[PDB]
Amino acid sequence: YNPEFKAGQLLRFRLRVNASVRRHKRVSLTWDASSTPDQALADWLAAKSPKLGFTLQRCELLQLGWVYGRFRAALLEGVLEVDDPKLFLKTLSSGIGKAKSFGFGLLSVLPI
RNA sequence: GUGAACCGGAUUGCCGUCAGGAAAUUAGGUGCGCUUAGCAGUAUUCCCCACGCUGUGGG
Repeated sequence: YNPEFKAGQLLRFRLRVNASVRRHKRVSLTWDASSTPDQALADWLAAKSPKLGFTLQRCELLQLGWVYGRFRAALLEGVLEVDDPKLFLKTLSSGIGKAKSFGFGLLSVLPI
């Protein structure tokens, strides 16, 4: 597999995220009663997307659940736009979160 | 080293010719497995390390 992508190229991506935050232990992401889980997850992913190297355009939640062995798993799909071709390759094949040993960090990018 | 010491029951042999267990039998009559439940709209994720007073890294 040799992924080559140019700057400013639209792609179709599927990614299962690990909503993990640290407080005063590691706890799952929690939203407010006036907001939907999809909005909170989209905002949380867009917060880290600058450092990752891609720009979110649209994203909807598909499967919000847990993975035992206890971890929190959320499956988000949509349309993303690559910012630069340098940081995107580093982000790929490395992970976008924690618990990478249980198959939580993985991207599948498709040309559109 | 004792009424003891020295000391072989040994050689020779086919149980062989013959035989239908056979004619006759239904195991049949009786039965609800039935009352019950989001793999998901959350308020601590089991343990370890570094960096701050939440963001990265491993299982």
